Amino acid sequence: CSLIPDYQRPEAPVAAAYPQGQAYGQNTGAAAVPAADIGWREFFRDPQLQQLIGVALENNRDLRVAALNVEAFRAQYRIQRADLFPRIGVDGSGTRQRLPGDLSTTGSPAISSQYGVTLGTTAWELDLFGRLRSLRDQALEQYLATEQAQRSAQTTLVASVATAYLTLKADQAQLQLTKDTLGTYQKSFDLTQRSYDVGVASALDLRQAQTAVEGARATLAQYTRLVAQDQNALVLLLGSGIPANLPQGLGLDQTLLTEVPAGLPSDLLQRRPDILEAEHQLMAANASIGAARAAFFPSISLTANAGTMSRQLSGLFDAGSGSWLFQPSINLPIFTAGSLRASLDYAKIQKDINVAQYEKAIQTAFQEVADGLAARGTFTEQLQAQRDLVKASDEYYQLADKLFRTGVDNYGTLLAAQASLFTAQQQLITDRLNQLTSEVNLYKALGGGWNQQTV
Amino acid sequence: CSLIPDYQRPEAPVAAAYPQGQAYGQNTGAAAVPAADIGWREFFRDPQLQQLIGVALENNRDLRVAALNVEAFRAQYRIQRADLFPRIGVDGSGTRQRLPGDLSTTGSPAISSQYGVTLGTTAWELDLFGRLRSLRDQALEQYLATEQAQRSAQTTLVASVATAYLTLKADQAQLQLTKDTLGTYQKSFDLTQRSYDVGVASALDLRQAQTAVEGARATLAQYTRLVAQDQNALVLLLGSGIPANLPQGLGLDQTLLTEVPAGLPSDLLQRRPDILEAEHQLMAANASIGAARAAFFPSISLTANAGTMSRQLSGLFDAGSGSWLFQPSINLPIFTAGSLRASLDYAKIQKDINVAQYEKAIQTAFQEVADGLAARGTFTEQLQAQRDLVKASDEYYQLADKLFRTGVDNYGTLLAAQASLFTAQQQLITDRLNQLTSEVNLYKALGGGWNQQTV
Amino acid sequence: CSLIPDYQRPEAPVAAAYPQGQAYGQNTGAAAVPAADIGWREFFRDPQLQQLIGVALENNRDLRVAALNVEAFRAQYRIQRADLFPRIGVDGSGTRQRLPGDLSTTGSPAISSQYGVTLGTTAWELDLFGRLRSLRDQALEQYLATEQAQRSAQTTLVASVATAYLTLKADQAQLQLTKDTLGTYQKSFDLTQRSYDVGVASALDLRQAQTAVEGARATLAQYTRLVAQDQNALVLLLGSGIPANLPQGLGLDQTLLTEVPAGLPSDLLQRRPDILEAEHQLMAANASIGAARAAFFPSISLTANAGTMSRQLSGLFDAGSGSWLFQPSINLPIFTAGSLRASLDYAKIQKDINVAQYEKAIQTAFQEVADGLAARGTFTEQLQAQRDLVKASDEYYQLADKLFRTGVDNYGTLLAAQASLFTAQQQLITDRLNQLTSEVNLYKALGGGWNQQTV
Ligand SMILES: CCCCCCCCO[C@@H]1O[C@H](CO)[C@@H](O)[C@H](O)[C@H]1O
Ligand SMILES: CCCCCCCCO[C@@H]1O[C@H](CO)[C@@H](O)[C@H](O)[C@H]1O
Ligand SMILES: CCCCCCCCO[C@@H]1O[C@H](CO)[C@@H](O)[C@H](O)[C@H]1O
Ligand SMILES: CCCCCCCCO[C@@H]1O[C@H](CO)[C@@H](O)[C@H](O)[C@H]1O
Ligand SMILES: CCCCCCCCO[C@@H]1O[C@H](CO)[C@@H](O)[C@H](O)[C@H]1O
Ligand SMILES: CCCCCCCCO[C@@H]1O[C@H](CO)[C@@H](O)[C@H](O)[C@H]1O
Repeated sequence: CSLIPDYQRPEAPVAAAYPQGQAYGQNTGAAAVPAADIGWREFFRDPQLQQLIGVALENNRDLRVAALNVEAFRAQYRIQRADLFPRIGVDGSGTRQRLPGDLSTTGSPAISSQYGVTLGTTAWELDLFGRLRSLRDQALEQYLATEQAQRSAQTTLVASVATAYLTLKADQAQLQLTKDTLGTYQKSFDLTQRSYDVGVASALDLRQAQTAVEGARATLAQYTRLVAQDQNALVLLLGSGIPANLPQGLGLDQTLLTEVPAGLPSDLLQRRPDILEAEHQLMAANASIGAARAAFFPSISLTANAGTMSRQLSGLFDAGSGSWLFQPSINLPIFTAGSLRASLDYAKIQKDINVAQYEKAIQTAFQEVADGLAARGTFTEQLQAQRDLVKASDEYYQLADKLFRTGVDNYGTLLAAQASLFTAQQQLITDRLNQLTSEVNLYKALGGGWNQQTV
Repeated sequence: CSLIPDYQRPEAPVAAAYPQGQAYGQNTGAAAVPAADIGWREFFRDPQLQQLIGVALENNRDLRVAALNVEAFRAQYRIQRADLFPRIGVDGSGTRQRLPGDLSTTGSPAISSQYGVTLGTTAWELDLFGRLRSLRDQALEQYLATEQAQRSAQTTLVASVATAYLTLKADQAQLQLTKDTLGTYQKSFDLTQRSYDVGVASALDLRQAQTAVEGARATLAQYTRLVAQDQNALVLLLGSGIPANLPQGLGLDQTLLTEVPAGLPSDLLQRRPDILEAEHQLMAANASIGAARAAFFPSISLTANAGTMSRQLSGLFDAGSGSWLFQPSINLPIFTAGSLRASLDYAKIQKDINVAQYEKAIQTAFQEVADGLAARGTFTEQLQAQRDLVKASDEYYQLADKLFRTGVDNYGTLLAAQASLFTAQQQLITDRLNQLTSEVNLYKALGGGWNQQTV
Repeated sequence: CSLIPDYQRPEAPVAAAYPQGQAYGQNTGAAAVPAADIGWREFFRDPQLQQLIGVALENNRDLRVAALNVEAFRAQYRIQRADLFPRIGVDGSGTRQRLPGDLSTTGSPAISSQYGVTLGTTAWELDLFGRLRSLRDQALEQYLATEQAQRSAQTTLVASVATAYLTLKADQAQLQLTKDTLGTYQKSFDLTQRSYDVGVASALDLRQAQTAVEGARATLAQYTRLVAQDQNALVLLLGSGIPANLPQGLGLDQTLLTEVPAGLPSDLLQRRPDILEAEHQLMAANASIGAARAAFFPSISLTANAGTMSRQLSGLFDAGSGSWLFQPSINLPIFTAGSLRASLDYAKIQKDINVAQYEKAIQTAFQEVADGLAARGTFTEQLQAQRDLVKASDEYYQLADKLFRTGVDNYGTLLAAQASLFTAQQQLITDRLNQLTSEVNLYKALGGGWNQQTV
């Protein structure tokens, strides 16, 4: 039999729909092709990024450990499943003992002997009330949870590799922008030095140009270091070296991702890996509850063997030395100071803990997807405003430069316009990077890229 | 008996008083009503924040798991306490075996049988030297440590909910400030466009106003996203949806907290939950030391039953088939290659580890409270200086605007004054948020809000 | 015998040499004195920092726990090593039972008794196929891994203490710079107030000076708090109070560290502690594999004792009551539904997990050392550019001040120059701190300071 209680999946303690407001667009509703089914080969349009994600999937050591844990829990489940059948082996027993007079069968001190070679099982637990079967089902649910954990680990690895790639590309763009601005500042400083050496353009302008040049140089060194360290982080995430014949990657100013649907919050209960991991852990706790109650009921043991026995060692395997033993045992606990009841309470408490953790996983998934949706709703406006800011700063800088080539305006306003333009372009690169990272993390939260191609 | 060593609480490896310096006010000394006794209903003056903290206490899943762990460790302690009494059950045993001639009692191959149904205990460990009792005391101290951990978890949850609430309110204030500044910039840009279309006010001023407008727009989008995500984080911390009929909350510019006394560092040894958790873990290690030494002394086992026995199955429960078994056993370890000594060394080492962890908990509490006191000592001056900076920036902006409505000054100085005022107000909001968060974290470090009302 | 497989250290899945590029200098190659052998007494030139690192090594509680874990794992290994030898003890057994007629030797209900006091071993497992020896070797490798973990913990503690010291010193430098700039701003504001009260210098300049003063005041309060909290963090890392008679420390503008060689990436396989920890864990998993396969082969048990036995209690220790028991047992598993095979699969999977974790430790070490090398290659240029920026800002500020003491220029340009100089000096202090922290972390990654003096 089985004393495992019925499993009822708890209600999702989240809102029926994703949040709405000044930062959220209209709820799209139920999705035909959910986010978890959109393969990462189609979500990420950059072919070099796709090849890097493949190299990471095949070489990342953390994902390797996450995949091997599934094998380990499968082996543990197979052990627990084997625990049901009798362990049949060959038992070779010998006994030789001296007994005093009052204990020996002859009345005087005597040396008795007894030898046996038998085949059979010792203390086999007949699982009549489903204790070992409940433990086996618990192990099976823990294995399924480990499999879901491996899927979640793959989604996390894909998201992290994409984030590292985009961060390296953004820092390379920043480094190139700093190169260009430093070259412009150095050209301007050389012209101002030529002017200063012939009495024109006071030291003030020369010192101003020198400050600009040195600031650009420091930023150049900083961004060089950042690019090198981003490459290091990408190599670490890949688990292997960067291939030499990578395809041509797409720039930040291009469409890098396919817009992924949000779906309903109920899609997380069936599509997000860690939620299913928590659910399988809950079902494992349920099976453990079953195993714990199986302890109140009678336990049945069987010791059964057949073979040869003799008083002499020379009498072993002789005709007529055959023997067999059949020993059933039934035990029924009557008084366990509170012990079985406390164990059952512990099992119930563990199931409640898994319920709470499953509910919190649902809530965390909801929060992360809602943050991703807020990012999707606001980053378009923020990037458009930053585009317009960079454009207007460029127009202002061009007007100041045209009013400076004519004696109209001075050098300080021109340098201020240059600095504002540089900072605006930096912030534009940063906002692009943040938008892309937010979309990648939303893709990971909705279901990730467990599938390579769209199913 | 009991071989558990005496417990002596280690001296607090911290200073007798909290640090003093340019950032710390005068030490208040011993507090009449300590910080841990001040309820969170009285520490937090915002009624909406109080209702949110209540909803979080009743719905947060992490606190639910922390409370269920106390139940689980209570069940484990009850199991260990039950382990002391004999496990009395009904044993039904059967035996049927064929023996060869030289081993059977008849001289020829014979099939012997034996059946019994008895009531009693098997291998009951008479806890004469306090091994099981020491294990039970270890389980009890671990349960008390779990209870202290639940209290610490509640304090952490209260602090986190308050921090999320204050962060959401501060970002909403930032969003409103950005709305106002963007409206001002748009009005100014429209006036400058009207002027530019009639020959007055050169393109330079128009491009300047456009840059200001676009920057304000980007900041607006950013703060909208931040407010949405802060609401998401608050909802996650609550474990439930935000109620609709919440009371009227207080603004950041109002008195939100009651100033909490610092007390002496010795108050942490009796009022902070995680320190008591570490202390209970240490006492559990002490009881484990007792259980480990109980192994060198003689162990006593008892197998005692009474019931019916027979050679035939039909002879069971017949008159005259009564039987009883009394089997005492005493074992004394003589030679254990180093095994018992190494186990005792392991127990002593575990107690030393718990001592070190208790001392480090004390030190961490001291460091956190000292950081909170430095924040209390410096944030008043910083906020006053920021108030005066915002005031002087407003005066400068008004003077520039009055010198711009008259042809006196130009547009660039006015826009620079506006930008400085906006940044000063942003920094004022940020400093208010940081002061409030520091005070909340100091309240959590001193003892938290385990009590709802002041005891 | 021993069924443990051969151990082959996996190839390092990292590049043969450290990365090269615009941020990396030329690879130095194999180092005569590797980084791990350079003692921290010689790496850190600040004598006060050396004394603080010593106080931390002697008083930090985390390092104390890391050292006690080595003792605990040594005790566990000693237990596993003791498990090989027979446990010889004194067994005192008594038996008194009533048997019915059909089971007693007299044909009628009879009370039989039997007492014995013997010395010997019970169920001693003759480790013929190396199961207990494999478990002992696994425990030994886990102990060696714990020792390597203690070494890694010491390196981490040294790096953290150095980082805290340098951060406190940098924030103190920032606080002094803010003091000086605030004093200058207050002097200028007092002069501007004197001027304004006599009709000279319009309110605009007065409000400008007031804004500067208030900003400097707020920054002063902030840096005071930061210095106090850095001192708190240093005290926490030390595990004890700061000594009063510390030696004279060196300033940030001095040479604080000795340039440490990078060596080859192959040096990490023999010099970095956590990599050796992972390797010892892998060898422990190998020994566990050996123990798991030892289960397929015959197990041998021995129950052997000698002492006195009698039917009466008065017959104990009487002449002629001597007795001895020799009971060998041999078991050979024949049918284990998949159980032994699944356990062996689990052992192999655990060894593969340890292989993957060892490889990932190697990769992480490579990434951290490469980041340190990029920092070493770029921070010199960045600090030189920041030096030149501070110098040019000082020259520009002096020119503006000389053009302001003469009626030439106004107050706004002078204040802007002052603000730029202050920010440049702040960034210089920050860049110095970051360079020093990067070099300290590179020293920790290459091998740390496990040795006090250079070996
Ligand atoms: C011979 C049958 C004796 C059964 C005695 C059961 C003693 C009470 O044990 C009960 O067993 C249940 C399992 O079905 C548990 O779920 C209950 O919580 C527990 O109280
Ligand atoms: C020789 C002892 C005979 C059995 C008497 C043991 C009585 C133990 O009493 C036990 O106390 C616990 C709480 O204290 C309860 O939870 C248990 O239900 C109860 O059995
Ligand atoms: C019959 C009594 C025999 C007792 C032999 C004890 C062997 C030495 O064992 C001792 O036991 C102590 C427990 O009291 C431990 O605390 C000691 O550290 C341990 O060395
Ligand atoms: C058949 C074996 C008879 C017993 C002899 C076993 C001797 C084991 O010697 C053991 O070595 C350990 C360290 O090596 C010590 O810590 C133990 O105190 C010591 O008993
Ligand atoms: C009496 C000897 C019987 C040995 C039967 C071994 C059954 C197969 O067991 C084998 O044992 C090996 C250990 O050497 C393992 O490494 C193998 O993977 C396992 O398949
Ligand atoms: C009374 C039962 C007699 C023994 C028959 C038990 C048959 C169990 O079959 C087992 O199934 C497993 C997978 O399902 C396999 O891995 C095992 O190799 C196999 O032994």
